[PDB]
Amino acid sequence: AGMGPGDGFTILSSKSLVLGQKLSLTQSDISHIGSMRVEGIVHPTTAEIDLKEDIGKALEKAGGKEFLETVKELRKSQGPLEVAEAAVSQSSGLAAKFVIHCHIPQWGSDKCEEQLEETIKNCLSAAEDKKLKSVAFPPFPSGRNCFPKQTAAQVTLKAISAHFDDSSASSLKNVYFLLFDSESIGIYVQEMAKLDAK
Repeated sequence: AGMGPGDGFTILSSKSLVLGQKLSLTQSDISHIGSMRVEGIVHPTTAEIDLKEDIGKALEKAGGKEFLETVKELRKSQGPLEVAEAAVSQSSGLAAKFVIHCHIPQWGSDKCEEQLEETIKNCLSAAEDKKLKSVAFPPFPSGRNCFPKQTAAQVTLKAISAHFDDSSASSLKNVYFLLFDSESIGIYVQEMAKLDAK
């Protein structure tokens, strides 16, 4: 019995952290981001807050004129985004309430692993600041000389645990990792196995 948060999403494997947050690896149809029953969606992007990759295009297609307008206004009012910075836009055409845009660091840059850790912590901070109960992280960008999958998964899971160890009041109860690639899924499975969970 395959089940998950909205049509297009299936939970593959989950781990429950000591203070009760649930991390769930989720088989995902990114084109169904509009149906996703998760309150916040992370949009990994650049300083310019551009709409590339499956997530950017799915948010663009679901959002319409209202979304293009909200991103344009956010660029004017808060942009450009600094490295590891997160900024929020009210959703258009989604079950989610907000899109959490973040400027992810480039692999090979000075302390990029620590900056990825800060990025993930800033996303969680942006979600909690809207009192969101759940947040979804889409696939990490995979262009030229991008972060190795094992490193990105290790760092993200470390950041998440650390954030929740440092809070006793965060509204977030569920974190989903949206994945569809068999190798990416295996990597998250291997990395989650090492956590203090269930």
